[PDB]
Amino acid sequence: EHTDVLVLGGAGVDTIAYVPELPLPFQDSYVVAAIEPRAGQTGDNVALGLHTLGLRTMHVDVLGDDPEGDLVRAFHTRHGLPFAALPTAAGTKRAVNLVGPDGRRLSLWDGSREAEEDRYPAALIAAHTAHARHVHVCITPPGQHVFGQLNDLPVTVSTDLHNWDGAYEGFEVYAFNADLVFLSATALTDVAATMRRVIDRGRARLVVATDGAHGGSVLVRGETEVRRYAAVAPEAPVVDSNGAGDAFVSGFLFGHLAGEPLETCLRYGAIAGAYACTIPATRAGAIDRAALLRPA
Amino acid sequence: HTDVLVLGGAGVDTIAYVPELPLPFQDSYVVAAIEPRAGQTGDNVALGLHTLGLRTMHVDVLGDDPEGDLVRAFHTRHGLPFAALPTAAGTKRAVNLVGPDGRRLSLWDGSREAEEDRYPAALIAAHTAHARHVHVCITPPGQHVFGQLNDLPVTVSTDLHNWDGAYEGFEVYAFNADLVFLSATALTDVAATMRRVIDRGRARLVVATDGAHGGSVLVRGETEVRRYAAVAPEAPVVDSNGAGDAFVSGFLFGHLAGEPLETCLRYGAIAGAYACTIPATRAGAIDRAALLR
Ligand SMILES: C[C@H]1O[C@H](O[C@H]2[C@H](O)[C@@H](O)[C@@H](O[C@H]3[C@H](O)[C@@H](O)[C@@H](O)O[C@@H]3CO)O[C@@H]2CO)[C@H](O)[C@@H](O)[C@@H]1N[C@H]1C=C(CO)[C@@H](O)[C@H](O)[C@H]1O
Ligand SMILES: C[C@H]1O[C@H](O[C@H]2[C@H](O)[C@@H](O)[C@@H](O[C@H]3[C@H](O)[C@@H](O)[C@@H](O)O[C@@H]3CO)O[C@@H]2CO)[C@H](O)[C@@H](O)[C@@H]1N[C@H]1C=C(CO)[C@@H](O)[C@H](O)[C@H]1O
Ligand SMILES: Nc1ncnc2c1ncn2[C@@H]1O[C@H](COP(=O)(O)OP(=O)(O)NP(=O)(O)O)[C@@H](O)[C@H]1O
Ligand SMILES: Nc1ncnc2c1ncn2[C@@H]1O[C@H](COP(=O)(O)OP(=O)(O)NP(=O)(O)O)[C@@H](O)[C@H]1O
Ligand SMILES: [Mn+2]
Ligand SMILES: [Mn+2]
Ligand code: NA
Ligand code: NA
Repeated sequence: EHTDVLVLGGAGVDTIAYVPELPLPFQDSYVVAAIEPRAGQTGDNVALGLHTLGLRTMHVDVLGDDPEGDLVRAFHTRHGLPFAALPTAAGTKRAVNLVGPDGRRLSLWDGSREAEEDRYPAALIAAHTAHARHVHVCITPPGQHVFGQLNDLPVTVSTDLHNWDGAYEGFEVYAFNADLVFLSATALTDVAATMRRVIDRGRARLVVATDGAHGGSVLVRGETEVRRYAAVAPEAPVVDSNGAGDAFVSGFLFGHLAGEPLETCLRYGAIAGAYACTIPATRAGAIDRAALLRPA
Repeated sequence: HTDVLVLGGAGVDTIAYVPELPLPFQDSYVVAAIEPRAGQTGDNVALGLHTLGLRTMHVDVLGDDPEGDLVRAFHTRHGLPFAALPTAAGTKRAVNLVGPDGRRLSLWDGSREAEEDRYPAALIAAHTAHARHVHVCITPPGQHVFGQLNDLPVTVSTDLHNWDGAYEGFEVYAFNADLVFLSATALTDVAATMRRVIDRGRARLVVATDGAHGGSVLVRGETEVRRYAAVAPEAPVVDSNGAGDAFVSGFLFGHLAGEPLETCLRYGAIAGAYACTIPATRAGAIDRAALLR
């Protein structure tokens, strides 16, 4: 009856423009397809994905009194996602993304959408974790202040560092206080080294470094060699690779909370990620339980 | 009341400031504030003419959009008389990448058109009764309005923007306007395109802007194209979006005031230079005082 998985942060709005190619050669203007601001940033996708897979999720994030804020509220209402909007003077998180015909995405992340005085109230975290098994913390503020509290709780914690430097100190509090750490490998100087470093802090059981259509790589606590997983071919054209890594997290966690072995969890993630690559910005979509369990 | 009737061009730009154009491929950049704003070609011309002290009226189709909200708020805030016609296609919109030098890569939404849309003749006739001039933006249903305008006692201007000089859809605008403005960025043969507007159309003069290099003008009855020089902005160049529209505003302010061609060209250059100094975080147009000295 209560929250099974608490999702912290990551609520926002992407404005997608489909472009002929990336990098886009300079002109005064291109005529593009329909431009339509939608909710569905990393916190929105992890929530939707987990909920579509049948888990009782709660989603909490700071939210502006914005037209962007309206979109996020409507997103959760539309997909039946339990949601708590916290006030903030900074405004709702935004990005402008350029999507190529191959599904590749160039995100322009608004970095002004932070108020240092924002906090996820301790009582709210406590209320939604009273019977919960897992908390996913998005790397958006004020997520950096929540791990003193979560570390004392009988729940597992996961995070997604996305295109982490491997060096940028800001993501460390996330990377070093999470049992399951996810991240992309596109901005890593040394993938293997970053993965080993996250493990050498003595908290994470595994690290996953995703590599798009190549699948990705994983490192398990106490193991020396990194493992790979294969990407799954989508049953539809790759249109928009936005939310794939979030879909991967959702799929993986579904298997994690169901006691599945690592390889199955990785399989779930890959299938969910491939599905997400086939969804336009014109609709919101997350893979369903039945389809996730369909391949062998 | 009204001096100038502005038709079309009501829309919303979403600006993202980027380190360089063209933008090399990365998964993500961290950029400054992204804040959708009203102020496409029609909104800017209206505000420019209004700021300079002319009596304006702006008419365009508008969607029951969040974008529509921004547009309506814009006209109210700046006190621009405005009449929104309903449309099912939605409010026009673009995503613009703006570099540190003010250069802009616009991403125009070409889906915001409904073929059944029309400017109602009775609304057109009503606002052309006392108007001396009508400016028609090249957005639909603009292409259906020149039959009525042709029989009215008003001068007509238009702005063709980054026209091919070949795309047939703009020809109805280019060939039925007293004053034809356009950008020269996409022109293979600037001079030929200008003369073609003179010969096939009824333009009394044609202006092909060229950004910081000024632009080109061709006058009916003359053989050679003239040049005008750009004026340096008096504040840092931030966002060149709206420069061309400001040029039209400054030019018309003098044109409707019977000022010589050289004076009108100069006003536009100043107005356009000023336009490049306004952020996407503010709406701004040059006033009478700053323009006249
Ligand atoms: C979710 C988001 O995470 C990442 O964004 C982080 C930045 O990369 C960090 O640099 C940091 O931003 C700070 C600035 O660096 C700093 O100058 C200051 O302005 O404060 C900023 C915020 O504290 O932290 C950011 C997160 O808070 C990543 O780069 C970004 O791409 C990620 N968003 C993507 C996710 C999805 C779907 O998964 C899309 O909806 C978005 O469009 C993507 O941009
Ligand atoms: C005002 C706008 O004019 C120009 O846009 C025109 C396109 O260039 C044409 O191709 C045509 O678009 C049609 C498509 O070609 C067609 O495939 C179909 O999708 O229908 C479309 C609409 O009929 O007509 C367009 C005008 O509606 C120009 O390219 C564009 O850049 C101009 N907009 C700029 C104006 C300003 C200055 O303030 C900025 O606000 C905008 O961001 C600029 O993009
Ligand atoms: N083009 C593709 N074809 C097939 N599978 C894909 C493709 N792109 C991604 N995937 C799968 O989805 C996973 C996530 O992709 P990836 O691009 O690495 O995530 P991401 O960049 O973090 N997406 P996001 O949630 O928007 O930050 C990969 O590990 C693959 O399993
Ligand atoms: N950087 C600049 N410095 C000085 N004057 C400028 C600058 N950029 C533009 N101008 C002036 O503004 C005029 C119009 O600029 P231009 O870029 O040609 O119009 P535009 O691109 O169509 N703007 P827009 O309304 O967004 O379509 C030029 O002829 C100059 O007089
Ligand atoms: Mn990611
Ligand atoms: Mn223009
Ligand atoms: Na997608
Ligand atoms: Na500007």
